[PDB]
Amino acid sequence: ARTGAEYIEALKTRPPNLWYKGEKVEDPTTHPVFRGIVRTMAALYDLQHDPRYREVLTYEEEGKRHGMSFLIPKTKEDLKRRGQAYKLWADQNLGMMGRSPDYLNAVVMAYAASADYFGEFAENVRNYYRYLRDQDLATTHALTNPQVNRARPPSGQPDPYIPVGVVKQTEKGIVVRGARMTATFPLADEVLIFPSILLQAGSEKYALAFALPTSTPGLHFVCREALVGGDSPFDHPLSSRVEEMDCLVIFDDVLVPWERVFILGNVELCNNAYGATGALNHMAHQVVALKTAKTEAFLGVAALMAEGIGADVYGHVQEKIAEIIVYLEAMRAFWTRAEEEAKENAYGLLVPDRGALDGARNLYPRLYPRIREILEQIGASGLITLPSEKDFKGPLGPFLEKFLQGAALEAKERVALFRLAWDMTLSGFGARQELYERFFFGDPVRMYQTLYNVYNKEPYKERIHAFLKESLKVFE
Amino acid sequence: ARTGAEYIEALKTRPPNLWYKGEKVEDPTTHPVFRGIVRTMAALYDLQHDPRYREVLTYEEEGKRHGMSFLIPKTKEDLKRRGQAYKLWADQNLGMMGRSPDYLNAVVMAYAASADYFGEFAENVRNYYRYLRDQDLATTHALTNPQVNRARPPSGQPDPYIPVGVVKQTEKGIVVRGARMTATFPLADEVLIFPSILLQAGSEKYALAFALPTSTPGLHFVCREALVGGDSPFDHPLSSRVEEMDCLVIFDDVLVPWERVFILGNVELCNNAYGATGALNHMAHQVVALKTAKTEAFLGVAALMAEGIGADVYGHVQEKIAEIIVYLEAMRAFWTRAEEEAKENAYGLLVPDRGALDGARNLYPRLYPRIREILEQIGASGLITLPSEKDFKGPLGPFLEKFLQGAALEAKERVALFRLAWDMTLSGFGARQELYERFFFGDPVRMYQTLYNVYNKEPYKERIHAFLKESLKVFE
Amino acid sequence: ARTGAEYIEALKTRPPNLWYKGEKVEDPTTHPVFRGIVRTMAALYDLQHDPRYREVLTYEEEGKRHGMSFLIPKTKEDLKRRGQAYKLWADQNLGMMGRSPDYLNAVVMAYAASADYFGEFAENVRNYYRYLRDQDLATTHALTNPQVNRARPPSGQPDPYIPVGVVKQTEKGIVVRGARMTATFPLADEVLIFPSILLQAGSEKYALAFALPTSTPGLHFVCREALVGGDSPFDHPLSSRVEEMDCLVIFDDVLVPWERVFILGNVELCNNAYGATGALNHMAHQVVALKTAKTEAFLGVAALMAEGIGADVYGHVQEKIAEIIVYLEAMRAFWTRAEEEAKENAYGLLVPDRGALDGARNLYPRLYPRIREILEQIGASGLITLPSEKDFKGPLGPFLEKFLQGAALEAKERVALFRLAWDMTLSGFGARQELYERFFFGDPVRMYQTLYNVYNKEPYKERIHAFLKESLKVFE
Amino acid sequence: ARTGAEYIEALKTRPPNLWYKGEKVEDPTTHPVFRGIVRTMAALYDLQHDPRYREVLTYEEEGKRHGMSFLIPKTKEDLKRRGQAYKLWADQNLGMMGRSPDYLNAVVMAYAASADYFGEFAENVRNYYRYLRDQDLATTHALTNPQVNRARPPSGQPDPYIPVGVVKQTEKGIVVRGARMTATFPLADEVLIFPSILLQAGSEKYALAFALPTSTPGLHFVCREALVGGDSPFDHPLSSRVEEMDCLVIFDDVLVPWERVFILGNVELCNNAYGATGALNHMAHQVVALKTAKTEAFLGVAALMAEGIGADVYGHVQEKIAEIIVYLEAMRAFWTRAEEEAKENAYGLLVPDRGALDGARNLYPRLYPRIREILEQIGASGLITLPSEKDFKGPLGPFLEKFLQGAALEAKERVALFRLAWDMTLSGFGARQELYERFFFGDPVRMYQTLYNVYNKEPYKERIHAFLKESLKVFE
Ligand SMILES: Cc1cc2nc3c(=O)[nH]c(=O)nc-3n(C[C@H](O)[C@H](O)[C@H](O)COP(=O)(O)OP(=O)(O)OC[C@@H]3O[C@@H](n4cnc5c(N)ncnc54)[C@H](O)[C@@H]3O)c2cc1C
Ligand SMILES: Cc1cc2nc3c(=O)[nH]c(=O)nc-3n(C[C@H](O)[C@H](O)[C@H](O)COP(=O)(O)OP(=O)(O)OC[C@@H]3O[C@@H](n4cnc5c(N)ncnc54)[C@H](O)[C@@H]3O)c2cc1C
Repeated sequence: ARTGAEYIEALKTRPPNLWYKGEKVEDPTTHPVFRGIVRTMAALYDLQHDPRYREVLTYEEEGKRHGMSFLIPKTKEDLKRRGQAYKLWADQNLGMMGRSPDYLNAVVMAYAASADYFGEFAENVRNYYRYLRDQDLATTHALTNPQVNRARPPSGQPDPYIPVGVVKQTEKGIVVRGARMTATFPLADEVLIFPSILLQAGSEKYALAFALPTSTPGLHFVCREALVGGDSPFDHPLSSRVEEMDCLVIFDDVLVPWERVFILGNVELCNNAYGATGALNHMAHQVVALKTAKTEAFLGVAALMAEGIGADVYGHVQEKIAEIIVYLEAMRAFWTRAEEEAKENAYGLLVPDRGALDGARNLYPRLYPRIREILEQIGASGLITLPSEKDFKGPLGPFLEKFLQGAALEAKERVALFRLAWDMTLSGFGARQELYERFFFGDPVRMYQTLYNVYNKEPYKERIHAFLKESLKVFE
Repeated sequence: ARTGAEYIEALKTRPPNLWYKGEKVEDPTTHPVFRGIVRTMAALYDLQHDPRYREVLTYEEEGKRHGMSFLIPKTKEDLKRRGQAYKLWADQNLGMMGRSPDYLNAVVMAYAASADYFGEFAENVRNYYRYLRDQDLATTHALTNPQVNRARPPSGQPDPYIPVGVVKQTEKGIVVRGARMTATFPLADEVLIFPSILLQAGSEKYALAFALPTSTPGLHFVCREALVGGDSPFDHPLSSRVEEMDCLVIFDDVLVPWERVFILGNVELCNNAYGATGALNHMAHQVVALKTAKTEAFLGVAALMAEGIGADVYGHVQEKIAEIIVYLEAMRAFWTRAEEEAKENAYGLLVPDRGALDGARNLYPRLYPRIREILEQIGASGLITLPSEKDFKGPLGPFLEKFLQGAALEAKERVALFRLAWDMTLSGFGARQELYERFFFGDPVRMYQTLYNVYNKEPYKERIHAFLKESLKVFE
Repeated sequence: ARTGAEYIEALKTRPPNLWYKGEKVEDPTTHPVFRGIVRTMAALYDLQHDPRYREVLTYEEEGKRHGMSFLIPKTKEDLKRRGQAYKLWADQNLGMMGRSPDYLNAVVMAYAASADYFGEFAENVRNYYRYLRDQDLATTHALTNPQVNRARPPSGQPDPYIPVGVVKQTEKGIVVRGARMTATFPLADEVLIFPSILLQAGSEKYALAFALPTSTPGLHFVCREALVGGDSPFDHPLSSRVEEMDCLVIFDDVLVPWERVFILGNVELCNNAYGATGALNHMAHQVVALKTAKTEAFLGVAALMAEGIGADVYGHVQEKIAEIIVYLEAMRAFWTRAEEEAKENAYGLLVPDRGALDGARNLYPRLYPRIREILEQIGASGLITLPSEKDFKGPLGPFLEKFLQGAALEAKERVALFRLAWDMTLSGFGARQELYERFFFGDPVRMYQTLYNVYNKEPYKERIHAFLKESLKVFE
Repeated sequence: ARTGAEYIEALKTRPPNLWYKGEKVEDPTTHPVFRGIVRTMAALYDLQHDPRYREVLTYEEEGKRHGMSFLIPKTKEDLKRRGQAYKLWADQNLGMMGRSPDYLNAVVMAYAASADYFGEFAENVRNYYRYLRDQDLATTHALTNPQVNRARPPSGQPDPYIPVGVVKQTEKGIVVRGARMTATFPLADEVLIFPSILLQAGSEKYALAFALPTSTPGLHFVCREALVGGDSPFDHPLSSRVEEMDCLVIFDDVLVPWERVFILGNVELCNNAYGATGALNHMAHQVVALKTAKTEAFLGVAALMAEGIGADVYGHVQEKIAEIIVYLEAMRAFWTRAEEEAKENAYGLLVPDRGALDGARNLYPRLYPRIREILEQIGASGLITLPSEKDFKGPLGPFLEKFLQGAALEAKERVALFRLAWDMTLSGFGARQELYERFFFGDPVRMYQTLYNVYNKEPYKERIHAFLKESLKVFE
């Protein structure tokens, strides 16, 4: 298990090939745009060594101690342990960090347990898993193709190499060219180029699955406009520390060593990789715990805002808070059933129930925009009446302590709270979180179509056919 | 455990004091408006003796066999058993029967287990429970006051005796006068006059809880417009058999024997009766199983309609069906967590988790109108293109078999299916189900306000206060 | 202009070929299922002769007086006159009659004014218009194909003649075979078999437009389950008089005289018929006036229910009523702009603005379900606490007058009001109205796709391109 | 009519008492946070002198030329002229500037026309109007009290002088102390301290209406966190120029000259000021034109995004764009009816219809969040894949031109478009716009309650009572 210091030194020594506003980022650990999130990830690693949480965040195996997200669960009790680790980490950042490495460790863990799925590349998968686990490395991933012409398949874009495709194969590995649309949290040692959108037949050239060090020659991470509001924790409680960053990933004829290839030219293997291995189940397990943590944060802020300005006496405000409570319980329920109904898949890997997890990941994207709206409706103008800590420390401070106090709440505490509520909803950082919740697991339109097609609807149709027998009997 | 024949004979011998369109109903077992639901309840009782289900629907105790809804659960396994019985009964009628007796047996069972709550009337409660259980009697209940002037409390209506109040107390019992707004499924042996809406202080005269035989002199059940469409199972698949009926309950100076009094003149005892005894938890447990069954029925019909007319090839139709699947899984999740997180209350009675059940009963009333809308959007004009079995048996039958066939679906089967979908949504029977789901457990406005006030919001507020410490530290 | 007596005698003398539950309807003017709506239509015709409304409902021309819906408008003032007639008729039935003949007269009027559109069949159209106008006949229409396999076009159904197609052409006319899915209000003298869903190319055999007397040999109207609750105006205020009925229309090798053919074998002419002639504009004009009347009815009932039970003192109830007011004003606005922005089409016919009307007909289907929901949320249990006038006239009458009174509202008036609210929302009649509003003008999915494709989006895209010039200038 | 240069010189010479992060802003025309919006307002003033728009934006009167927003309309034609000026100005900034001065000029214009309303202060009002008009000054306003304890009235806060109240009256004027919660666009010469939230009786001390130069001693504007993303028009197309800023307004014993007092100690006069004068009608007229412009901007961007990435071929995307079209038409309809149904008020001032305007201002706050959501659903990940113009100008430029091109759309144009869509929805600037639309005209909860209480619901209730006469007749 890594310490924060080890993670920081690794990024400083071998930084990912990041670019920000036309310039290469030489040291993300000190760069104004990245130092905050780096410090945050470091804190997650340090927590693994805190006496109070060591048993929750790590497990011992043959003299070594590994992060819980690497544990291949054999019992429901093991699943619960993984869930508690997901939750503890999520709580540290109010569920605002959506791409912490444990999400991808769940994927790799499942891939390894179900390694036979990958055939000749099975050992590569098992070895890669052990590598990430032993070194406790941080990962990032990019699964979607560039949004160019969505009316056409990967092979029908303006260029054959817009999506990541194989240029050639050599004795050392494969050379790839193209790009992936989005990679969140590029402050990692490794990047996973795994499957994502159901590949249409005839996409062999793009049917790939591999992993590479983020410093690989030819690999570039082009970062989008930064959303770090500033470094003041008072003024920017969340964006100053949890801005994970999103980036376009470019592959300029990058060489991928054979040992890092997991899938090559197999459309079907790519399309069923997450489902067959159980990676989908485990990554969705991290997600449900994460969204439960996120909803708990919104509930706390909503309750404090309402109490703070005396709006809690109004029935409709109480109802809005109760709505968040209902959603919180819904997510807790999905989480509980996902673990309780867990069963082993074809490779003997225990996986949390897909019915419950598909429910959770397809419902939350609909609930989040409403939870966000609720905070807006409760806070109203208080959400934009945001003087800075500098204003409180300035000449008008005394006036602000009088006009911005709440009901039995001092002004500084009030503004600190509303600055947080604002950062969770209306700052560039907060607003991005909404788009993220709507799309990170996929496009709802296609996710729902996928659920329709994979779900076993037969039992229900059969019960209706049985019920209708009495109807058709009138013709006998 | 009662047989259907015993239930039918009991109603025939001592029928409830029902009134329909100005006339007394002498025999509900043969009356056109009630014979259907009576036959349906009888079938539920008969199922308890079917070899295939006897172990699911009943339990043995000291030489006797009782209905599962009377079982005082001591373990989570016992809770699961109660849940399976709720579900099996619910499935028989596609979750369309909302007031089957097991819902109220759950209430009485909890009242009995937590009998100490009722003080001097504790033995009355325990004895009443044993009575209902031993005779396996059917019950109905009326908890709300007449909707007259909602701007005023029970003691501020046009008359002091509009709501049910105590006129006087004698050596034999109490005399009550007034009325209860609604009682669903009056085809029962007993009626429960228990608490409902939080009684405002100073309502001692109305703070009552008692039970009476439905044939009690002075007791009247005034039934509303019947929604039985007809007796043909083809033409009216549901209304011909599951029309439970709703009625206003009048008390014309009715005498309530002391042995049937459970609460008298105690406002606080009335207000906390369901929560303290665990009746709320257990009755909500029956509800979540019931709504899961109901959602399964809608899923089956939606899938069959879409497949039947070839609408399933359209993405948005698949998405609508997937939405029902998400809601189905949400209800299953609440059900699972309610049982898994169960704990004993103050009286030692194991009760399903209130967090999960409050989530389920406050979310479903919002989901149901949408599930209903989905069926409407899928079926479109097919939902009103409803010829009768008589049309198929008539001269134009051959034409109908050609014009109303579906995709690989014969016309008679198609119409039988759409007649069912229509009866579940647009017939008077179907539309009532929507209003029922929106309000049976209470007014959402007040249910949400109640949830806000009872829920422990402190842990979440505390986590936010802890997170904000760093914000306030900038002033040190 | 026809009188009610003339309409009644016409239906009695030459009744439409209606079928109800396997039997031919010999006299719809006395049949229990149809006499109510017949009486209602008759009343609309009689209103044309009422001194108070003669100037609003009719116009004089060359010694004759015709119904306003036949007026070919030459000025905006004329458009306003047509609108006032639509509104006055709509108000008589609280906007619950959706297929009153003036809707189709608007279509025929536009077809006639733009008769050149039909080429060689132009005179047939002009003559047919004069016929309907002079005799002031009632019409019904059926535009959609049988819902069999929606995954395939009209020519790809289980049989080539499921949709109405031409079997052969003779010296006397064309012989057609097939069926139309739905025709509402079949209590008419004539049936219009006009285009509806955009016909896919290669559907020449189905590209038809003609009209026939409803008594034509081989023509059959198969009625669906009746929704007439009863004849008591107290018990069934709306269904006893406004149940228009829906039916499947069968064509058993029906002969269509050449003089009644308006379009034959021309796919493109069918697809653009409503838009090019202005029929779409005028029929949508009747619709916006109708929905304004309907919303006014719901506003009145909602306000009376809330006031009646004292629920109007609650803020959220006031907000719900205000929501209906907002929707009412939205419809009034669309109506006003539709008339004020009217311009002449390619044939010189003044047509109300399509932008405003497309807005109204695509927005109301979304607003209506909410308006209906609002009534449900306001009335709650009062909507199913529906004793009959027979109960008030019976032994328990005195009790009902006490328990069902409202706030300063007598019991009989209260129940009459709630019986109406119920009939507008939850009776079979009321629930059907919801499905009707969602689909009568077409499937929202396709209506919205149609709006996207016909709307001129260029001005807005051009303004954005102009705004972005400054953005691209940074590269100069 | 002012020129941009004159406005800039005025702010430079006598700047408003603005504060940003603890420091006084000495020159808002050059300050990084304010120079953008100042330049934008200046451009609006300069447009008044453009030959192409002079006739639209100004009118001549007795040798002078004034801004159209000052025109006291005498005819509907005059109302139309005011509307066209509102629209032309709104279009310049895509409807993103919500507090341009013409909104408040409408208020002052109405106050002046209805000056008799103010009694002894009538001449002050008339004179103030002429002052603003003649000098064509810019105004800002603050109408709400500090959000401290919303459970109590203005006189029940932690201090009597939290809200703005009169300390004393002297021969020179009144001295006020307290604060107003929010003032948007403080880059003005004058600030209007007018009424807002219905004052509870007994608030005489707070019942005020006056205006002051923004440089008045003791007056302070405390600005919130700035949302200007940067100065690059490519990177921040909107926030670089339309960030109006919001601020808390402090009154440290400010002296208000008697000539600038319009209402003093009159609760009722304050509560009915906007309605009685017609200010509400005219300010809402500017708003409907503004929101129409805003919706046109969103329609253009949505259409361009969809076309740009080839998403327009998908039905659901077309439907989403059509939804925006429906909302656009709804706003156009409200605007048209507001002008067409205009009538003179009690003071002879022609005012646009309140029914239509109340519909528009209570509906748009519900429509805007959906319009914003639609852009999010169309753009998806493209909304956060935002490289900078600096990235295009850097080493990776060539790669970006390949991977970020769209369907027949070059990469630079594509990113410029998505940067705009992002700035309109997800940047701090964009997200604030959502909160602004939800609340600028007031709290929807109270706005809807206000509409319920002011609307004449009698005609509709009367029509229902008339319809129910037939129901009650069954008892005769
Ligand atoms: C904040 C954020 C963070 C993210 N983080 C990551 C990450 O860390 N790693 C990663 O791999 N991905 C990440 N993503 C990408 C995310 O998974 C995608 O946005 C999502 O899968 C949708 O794909 P898209 O963005 O290409 O949508 P697009 O399809 O490009 O968007 C336009 C679409 O048009 C419609 N459409 C397009 N094609 C079809 C079709 N075939 N059928 C029907 N409708 C269609 C869709 O409804 C949608 O409106 C992130 C996204 C966001 C917004
Ligand atoms: C089909 C159906 C079946 C039912 N079956 C049963 C049954 O079997 N047994 C039984 O006991 N009950 C039954 N009920 C009654 C049901 O529990 C009630 O409808 C529900 O509790 C709401 O009470 P109400 O109907 O009196 O609502 P009301 O309050 O009478 O309705 C008007 C209300 O105005 C508002 N309002 C009123 N008072 C307040 C307030 N104090 N604060 C805020 N808002 C307020 C509410 O939002 C609602 O709009 C049934 C109801 C229905 C519709």
